Amino acid sequence: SGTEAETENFVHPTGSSRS
Repeated sequence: SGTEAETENFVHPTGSSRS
């Protein structure tokens, strides 16, 4: 969804429900 940063999904931001 969108995505702009380096990835915004690895371990911390990983998640679509809440995150």
